[PDB]
Amino acid sequence: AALTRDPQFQKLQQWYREHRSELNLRRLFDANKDRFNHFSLTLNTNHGHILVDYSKNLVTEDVMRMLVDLAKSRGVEAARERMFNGEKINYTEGRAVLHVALRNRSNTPILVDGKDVMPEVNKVLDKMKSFCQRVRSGDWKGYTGKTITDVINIGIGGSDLGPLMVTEALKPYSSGGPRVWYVSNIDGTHIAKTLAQLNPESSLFIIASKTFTTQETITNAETAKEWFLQAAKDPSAVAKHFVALSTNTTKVKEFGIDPQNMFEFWDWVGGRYSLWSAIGLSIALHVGFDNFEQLLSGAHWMDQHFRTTPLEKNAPVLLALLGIWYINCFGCETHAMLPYDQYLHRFAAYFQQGDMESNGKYITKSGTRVDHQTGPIVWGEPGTNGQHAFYQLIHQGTKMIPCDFLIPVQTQHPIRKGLHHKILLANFLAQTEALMRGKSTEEARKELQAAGKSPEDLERLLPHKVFEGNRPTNSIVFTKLTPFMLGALVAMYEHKIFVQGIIWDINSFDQWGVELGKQLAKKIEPELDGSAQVTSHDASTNGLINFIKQQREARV
Amino acid sequence: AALTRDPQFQKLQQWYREHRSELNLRRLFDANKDRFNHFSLTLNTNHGHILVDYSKNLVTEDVMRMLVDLAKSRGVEAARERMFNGEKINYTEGRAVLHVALRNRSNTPILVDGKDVMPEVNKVLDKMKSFCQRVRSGDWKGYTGKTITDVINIGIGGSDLGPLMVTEALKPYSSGGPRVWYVSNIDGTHIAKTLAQLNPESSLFIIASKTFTTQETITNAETAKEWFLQAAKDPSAVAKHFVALSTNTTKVKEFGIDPQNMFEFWDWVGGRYSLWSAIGLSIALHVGFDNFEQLLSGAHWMDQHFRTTPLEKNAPVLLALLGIWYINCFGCETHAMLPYDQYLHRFAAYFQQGDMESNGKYITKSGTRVDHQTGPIVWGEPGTNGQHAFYQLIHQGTKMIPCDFLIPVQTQHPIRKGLHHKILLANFLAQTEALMRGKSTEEARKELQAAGKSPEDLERLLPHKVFEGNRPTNSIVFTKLTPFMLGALVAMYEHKIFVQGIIWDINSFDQWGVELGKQLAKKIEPELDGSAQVTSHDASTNGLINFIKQQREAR
Ligand SMILES: C/C(=C/C(=O)O)C(=O)O
Ligand SMILES: C/C(=C/C(=O)O)C(=O)O
Repeated sequence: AALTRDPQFQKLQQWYREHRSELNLRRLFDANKDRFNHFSLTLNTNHGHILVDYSKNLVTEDVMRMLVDLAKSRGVEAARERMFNGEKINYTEGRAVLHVALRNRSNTPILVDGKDVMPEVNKVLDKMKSFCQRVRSGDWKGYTGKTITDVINIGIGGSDLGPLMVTEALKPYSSGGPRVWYVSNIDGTHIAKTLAQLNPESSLFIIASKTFTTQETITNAETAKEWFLQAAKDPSAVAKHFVALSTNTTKVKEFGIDPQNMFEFWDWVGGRYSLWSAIGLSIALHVGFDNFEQLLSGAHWMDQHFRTTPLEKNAPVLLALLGIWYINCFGCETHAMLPYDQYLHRFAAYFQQGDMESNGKYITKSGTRVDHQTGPIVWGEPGTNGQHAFYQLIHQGTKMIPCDFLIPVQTQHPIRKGLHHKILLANFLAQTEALMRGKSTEEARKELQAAGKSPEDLERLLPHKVFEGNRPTNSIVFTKLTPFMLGALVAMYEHKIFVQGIIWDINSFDQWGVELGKQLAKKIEPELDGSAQVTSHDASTNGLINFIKQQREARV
Repeated sequence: AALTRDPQFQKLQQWYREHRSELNLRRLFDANKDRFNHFSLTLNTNHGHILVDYSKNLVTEDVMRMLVDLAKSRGVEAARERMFNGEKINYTEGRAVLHVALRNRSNTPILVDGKDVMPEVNKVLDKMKSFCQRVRSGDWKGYTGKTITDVINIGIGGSDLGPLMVTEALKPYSSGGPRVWYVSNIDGTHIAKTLAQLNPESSLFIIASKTFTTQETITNAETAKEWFLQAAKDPSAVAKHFVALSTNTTKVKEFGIDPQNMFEFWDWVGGRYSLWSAIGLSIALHVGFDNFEQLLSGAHWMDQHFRTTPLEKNAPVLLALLGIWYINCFGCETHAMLPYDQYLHRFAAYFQQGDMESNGKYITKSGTRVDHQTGPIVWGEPGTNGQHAFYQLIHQGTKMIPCDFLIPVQTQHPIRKGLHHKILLANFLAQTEALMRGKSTEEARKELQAAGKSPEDLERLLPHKVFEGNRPTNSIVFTKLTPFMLGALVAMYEHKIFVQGIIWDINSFDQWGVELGKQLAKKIEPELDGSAQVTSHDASTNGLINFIKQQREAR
């Protein structure tokens, strides 16, 4: 593959093999009291600062130099320009990749097929703004003359995870907005338990799907429309309670949605990069279009940072390169994202798609099979909860796990004169300090003796109380989790993912891996009808189906 | 380490190095149409069936025999009996391990220090039953005479994840129960946004903590109590709105809760094994004590299955051994848990603690450092959602990821004459089939030809459409997700975790790895007050603190 043949990558791998056992964080910090200043970036967005402290990583100045040289050798800057200039860098599908245009507040022209896309981008934004003002003010009325109290987004994957994550993260900014609900699973309990809590007269359904053919979403949509029409009866009332977010006007029309109720986006908006488009309507209804615009503006700021900053001081580039170091030299399978913020509780789940569906790939641009690792498994839970669930393994298991710890300095809820947030910050700081420093046999022994342990209780317990440490982390600290700041943070990780894919020579913007499961499900669906045994598959699929048919009738 | 020296383990590794390439699922199924029968288990619990289909794994009959021989050599059965008989198998803390006693419906004596624990277990269970009856019926009144409409569990980790996951999973059984809320994070957002939706006069707070000293929980509990007393003003009203679930009577009383309002458990109940104890009180309040007893009864059924079934057909043993194979021979770092059930959306998060905190260890019983892998990173999201988020990487990334796919045959919400559940079942089946079979270059070339692609376009796209497959899965199908069935399934995984830990020679039941972070946070807390710069830690900790202090005033 490209990367394995690259001379700067080989230089990196060789340095790693020779100097690996020289990378100990305790000794690195004891030896260089300027390590924080040299291995961190402080960004002023003018709407909050962002400190990206990457100094608790297993790197030296030489390692960072070699990584930046790898980015240059792999052509990261030229690929970036291709994206921003509207070239068809999604080469398997022959499409541009222009989520950056969706938030291009500067309205600099971006040409696709020789045509500036920004007028169309701004036309839809204007339509979203109008619609949100009317719904939130109460001017948009239901079929019995009532204001909308509940907005229900029906969509899955990229049509769900983004808006859900953002409305959870920005819940303090939703005063005066309708309640927002997210229905995504085809599993009928999802729509069933939602609809049981809603009044058809004051519920607005948003049907979100790029192609508008996804079975889960269309089936949920028909179930909601049947439920609505059982109450309203009048088919003309659907135009007051159903809108669609999509690129497929025909399928939206055939589903029965008023064409004036379609909020359009384009084929160069990837689903996992789509919350910035019409797909974000549920965000703008919930927290208002002004806050949605702030969210776009934060992403736009980080877009310009990525575009204008020399690589050695460029935040998404450095984050991407530290990942390459741990993925392709240290061999770490996973990457944990640990926001110390309850409002960010769906942030890790969002970048499970954003990261893993982008870079969970194995074919390069030349059609060649990679001979190296690509994207990691992303996971995580908010702090401090994770400390009492799985940090045991991070501290004392047998896995190397690069971790990003994130926290806002200022809380949305400064209760008890800031006591809760002070403890939260103390734990945020302590855990990365603990992961780095550990605790030696000698230090553990002195503690046990001071505690009063007998020589026999001490010797039995001692080895279990040792922390080997040397476990690397990023600490990402920002002034406050505002709409703007969330936009900048999400964009920062979007460009991290971009840079890694360019280095790996893969396509971060296609997803051919979802097709096989969809084909096979289409063939099994009809076979579940009737009680006849199935013999048309492998023995396991047959046996599972036939067990399902046996127990479908059992009375528990 | 014990495992590395084990002759059966070394035999496993040798076979792996020599016959790895024989393990292709497409060929194995084509060569043995009885593969499903040979590598699956059916369990009749009398309250539903459980099909544990492990045939889509990279195993042969020889591999399973070698794996079962490993469990024999490592003494799994003798360790099991030590657990069930009340011996102090949590050897670093000198404690028994008796979550199986909490659900011992047979009331067979289980002795700790020569004294039966079941009379006390059943005394607490009886107290839980009476309390749930009084709260749920409205006979227990708040300080202004209203019935309780909201129960708020305040706790973290083991005192949070289990009860939350079970009340989410059993929501259909909660008619007639109060709403339940879970406050766990110290982050003031969590308690603040909960309290804003509640009325002190009809809210019952459950302060859940084994030691009753966990800082997040005691801080949250004091904040809730201050909020409550701002409305009630009368300290005597606390006795009507605050109860404690704990082992520490002294600290519960110092917090100001009536001893009569304390539901006790015992030191041999691990936090991540504690939903079966008084810690489960919010479950019983929400779905009723009868449904809580069914939950316990299902775990009890699985306990007996684990105890009496030969290893070669013993569900948790087989799941454990399969994981050993992927962890210690193939080197897989993670284990994905994928319930095709929206009600189970917190199931994977629960076993993040249950698995990772139990087996995320590196010191053996003999005090020696392991020289092999131990517990995996557990993760997952409900299907079908995950298909549209990260399955791309499972199908076409560069990682080998063992997955457990779970689903109930019968849905709690058979809307549209079962259409939604039919589609869900079809995806559940299709995804493991796709993971196993993949799609070859020739198979994908044919699809592209039929799609009308130019020869140039076809050749460009073809390798991107290939699925290498041979990706193993477990499929766990059960009749219906009832309280009983949930208990059986959770107990199954508890015993899987037990077996793996014994094989690794680690202590599944301590958690010394949480102490360091607690110590260092205690040191940092008072340094955060004031605008004075901190320079007493490493340069990063100092720089982070000083940035926090700088940005604390920014507007
Ligand atoms: C998951 C999904 C895919 C697509 O339509 O492209 C959707 O938005 O429905
Ligand atoms: C996480 C925890 C630990 C303990 O109290 O032992 C708790 O239940 O509060």
